[PDB]
Amino acid sequence: AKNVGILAMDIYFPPTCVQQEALEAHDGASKGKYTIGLGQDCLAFCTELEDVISMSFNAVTSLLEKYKIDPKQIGRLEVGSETVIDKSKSIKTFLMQLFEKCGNTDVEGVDSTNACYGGTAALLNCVNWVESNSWDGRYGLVICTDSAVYAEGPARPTGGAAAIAMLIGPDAPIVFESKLRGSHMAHVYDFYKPNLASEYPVVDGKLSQTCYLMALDSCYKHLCNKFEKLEGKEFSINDADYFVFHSPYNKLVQKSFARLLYNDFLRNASSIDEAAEKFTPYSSLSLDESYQSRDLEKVSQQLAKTYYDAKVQPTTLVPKQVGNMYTASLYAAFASLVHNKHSDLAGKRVVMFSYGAGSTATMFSLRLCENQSPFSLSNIASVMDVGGKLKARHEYAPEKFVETMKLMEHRYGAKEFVTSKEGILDLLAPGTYYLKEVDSLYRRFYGKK
Amino acid sequence: AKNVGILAMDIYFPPTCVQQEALEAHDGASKGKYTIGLGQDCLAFCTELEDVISMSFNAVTSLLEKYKIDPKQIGRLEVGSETVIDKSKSIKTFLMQLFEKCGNTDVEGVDSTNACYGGTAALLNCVNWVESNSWDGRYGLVICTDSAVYAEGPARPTGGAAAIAMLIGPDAPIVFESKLRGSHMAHVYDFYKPNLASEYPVVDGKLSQTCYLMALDSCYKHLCNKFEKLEGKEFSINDADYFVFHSPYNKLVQKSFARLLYNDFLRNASSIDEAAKEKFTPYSSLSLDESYQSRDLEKVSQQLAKTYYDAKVQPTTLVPKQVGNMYTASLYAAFASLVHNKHSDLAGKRVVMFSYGAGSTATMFSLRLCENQSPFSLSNIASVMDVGGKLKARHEYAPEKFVETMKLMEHRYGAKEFVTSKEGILDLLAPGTYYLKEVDSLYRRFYGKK
Ligand SMILES: CC(=O)SCCNC(=O)CCNC(=O)[C@H](O)C(C)(C)COP(=O)(O)OP(=O)(O)OC[C@H]1O[C@@H](n2cnc3c(N)ncnc32)[C@H](O)[C@@H]1OP(=O)(O)O
Ligand SMILES: CC(=O)SCCNC(=O)CCNC(=O)[C@H](O)C(C)(C)COP(=O)(O)OP(=O)(O)OC[C@H]1O[C@@H](n2cnc3c(N)ncnc32)[C@H](O)[C@@H]1OP(=O)(O)O
Repeated sequence: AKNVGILAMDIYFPPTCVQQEALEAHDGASKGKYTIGLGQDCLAFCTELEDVISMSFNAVTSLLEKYKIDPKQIGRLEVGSETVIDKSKSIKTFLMQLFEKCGNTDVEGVDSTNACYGGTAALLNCVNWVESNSWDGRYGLVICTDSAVYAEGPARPTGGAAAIAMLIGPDAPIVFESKLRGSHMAHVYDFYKPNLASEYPVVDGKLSQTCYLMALDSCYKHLCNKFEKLEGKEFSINDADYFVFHSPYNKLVQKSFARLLYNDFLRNASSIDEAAEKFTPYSSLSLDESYQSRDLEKVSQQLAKTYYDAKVQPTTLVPKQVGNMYTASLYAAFASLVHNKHSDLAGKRVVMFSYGAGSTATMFSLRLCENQSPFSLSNIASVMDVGGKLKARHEYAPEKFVETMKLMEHRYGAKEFVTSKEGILDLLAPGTYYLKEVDSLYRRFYGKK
Repeated sequence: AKNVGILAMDIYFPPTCVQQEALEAHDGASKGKYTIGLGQDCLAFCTELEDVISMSFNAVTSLLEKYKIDPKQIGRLEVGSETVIDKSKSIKTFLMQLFEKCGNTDVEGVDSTNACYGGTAALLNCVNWVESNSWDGRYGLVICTDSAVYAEGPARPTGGAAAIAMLIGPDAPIVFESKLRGSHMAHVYDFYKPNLASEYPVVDGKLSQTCYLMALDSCYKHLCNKFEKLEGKEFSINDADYFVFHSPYNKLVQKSFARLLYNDFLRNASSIDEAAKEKFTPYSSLSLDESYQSRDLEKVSQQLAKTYYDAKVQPTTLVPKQVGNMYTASLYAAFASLVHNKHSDLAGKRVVMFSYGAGSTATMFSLRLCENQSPFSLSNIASVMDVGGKLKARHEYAPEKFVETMKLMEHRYGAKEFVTSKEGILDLLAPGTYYLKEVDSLYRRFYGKK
């Protein structure tokens, strides 16, 4: 029951994508408004053949296959998502047909839901299960699957789609520092899906950031106060090697980390260099006014950029090339950190921030240990093969991407149809699950390969 | 963290209800088809003023006040439900407005969802938190809230509504027998909500039985197989004092337990006398697929289980027979009925619990009851819950006002920008209850209190 945490990961995202310069040109945006403004390069999206069930299958099987895992030492399977296929029958039950011919039905877990936080909540539920009296020696399995889609408004470029599987068990290369974490949650209306027919949420763009910031502050503060009662020291951005955040878009991750450096100034931490009086015009602000001062954002970005290149920039590859993955975004960003720093990460500490509108948030700490294959940081980066998957995409022209998104609107919550395999089944990878049909009774049937 | 389990409970259901006798006559049903056929006596339902948020508020507040517990000793809050108000913003966040006047925002937990099982999943998640390295000494709090509503068909009589709150912490009167449990989960289309506009579920004939049986079988089997590796002996009907079931309607609880006695016959348990081994054996030539469909083996099973049923489950039936189907809260209103009817008894006993959600998800787990010190004692819980006084405080609807309300709820489901009609209905609410005032142009919801 020791040092339980992530033993394995694998990632799946649709190979169908659009590129953002191409989408700046298509819509009416100044050049750089997506590439530099939002910090995004490529937008992955589900075609009519893929969904959160489909992507879940690809991520689950590929973790069990490549890590050579017996489906029968899965004691708990939990799914984090915000895409509603059915309002009563969970994604977890759909996933159970991977374990049907395996005889394994004594598995715990269901869906956890609140915006982009359910995946993290499931991960936390799962670790606490392994350290539970109810444990049975078997592996936990966590799924993060989402398709981020918006109306043709200014939020459509911030879309995405992906699925991530994580095997939870003891003596992990990725251990949880169980007590070093902090949560913040309130009742706020910054982003939510109240229109049950529509796959599109109402977004209160202003307040999305404002709420995200208040939570990131309170989470950091609570975390620092638990570091203080455990190891006697104050916590600072220099007491961690890498910071990885929920990544709805890149410019929000920039500001979020720069905001962590601002929080160090109001407590005068060892992380604030003396050349870094550049802040001091803003110490007359209350914390309510701090959130809205567009220069304090703009100032914090200036001295944190060198820190950002060292402690955040490796966490950016897949979010910058897939888009917003909701519950899975934070863990694709961590997957980017594994792929580009697997050879170094032994012994390091990585702090993780998860956010979901509503709102729910938690900042928690991982310390990485070197371990032994197949559950080793070096083998995870190999199995994820992030480089080859990014290398295996197909871009849509910006006008056919818009045509796909209008087909998805009519297929959402839709009855009685067969999916159109014309030409598209060709571009997904050999072995992937995909949606074949949904019958007159909304039942869904999937194929493979 | 030690002897962790349920420390406190409180239950809320709407005071507006229908009696099923009155509704047999109204719906044009055979006499007895609801009271005896389904075993139900009274059906509670939400008016335009109440919903799962409202009911959650009532259950949470009433638990913290009546047990005098500080909101800043809540470390984790989880909600189990299947009523979708919003597809992204959880019920859990709505509950956080009870904690803002406290500054306590360092609470873990979100919504857990799968049919009538999400509440059990939350309870289990919460138990595993107190025993986790991540624990912080504070109480866990679990909510089960649902409004069970159907279109006007043969399932409308099986409606219900309630919310239940449970305080999780160590050294409890209701301890969890952590390793004595069994789960079963599969991909079935027996009951599900695929039409996102309607709050009504699709049901595929009697597939729940076929599924409910396979799950109740597999779960009981797995639990028995863990009893032998724990305590050497086989498990039987007699190695527990009370059996509590997911209670969508009463007649399913009868068969569910009667079906457990059949599973004891097929395992030669110490609970099967020769009068029962006789009556069962004409039926052991059946495959387990055919057993599911034998309308004769059922009724034989209910006959040989009647005295066991009268002793080990009938007290677990009070609230469900007088409220209706409460989905995620169904199992725990039944357990609340057991505490209310035998708090003077429940010290030392073993109580086995069965939970099901279509989809499907299932777990049978065991609780041992300890007499402990007030306020966290079985006798004070039954006092605080006061289910008897809550039931005496109902207001009965005539069967056509219940039907008029239920098509009004269809007009408010997923609807925006309206104000609710409090006149005459708010009269019926107890002093203290939360209620919905309006939903504005942005679907935002606003609640009031008496
Ligand atoms: C849990 C979560 O938080 S994820 C789910 C909630 N969040 C979401 O869904 C994303 C919401 N969708 C959105 O589109 C975002 O709200 C927004 C902010 C991009 C709204 O879209 P816009 O109308 O374009 O907003 P805005 O005008 O502020 O543009 C954003 C950025 O691009 C910059 N920008 C604008 N045009 C350009 C340009 N040609 N070149 C470079 N940068 C530009 C702006 O300076 C701004 O950056 P800044 O904050 O550093 O000043
Ligand atoms: C959803 C879950 O998680 S678990 C499954 C629970 N299902 C639900 O919640 C949704 C389904 N809702 C329903 O109401 C179900 O469809 C039903 C079966 C209860 C109702 O459909 P009906 O056609 O009215 O049921 P049916 O005709 O089989 O009669 C029900 C019982 O009452 C008996 N009955 C019929 N008429 C009478 C009468 N006058 N007097 C006494 N008993 C009668 C029947 O013999 C039968 O008893 P039995 O099951 O012991 O053999």
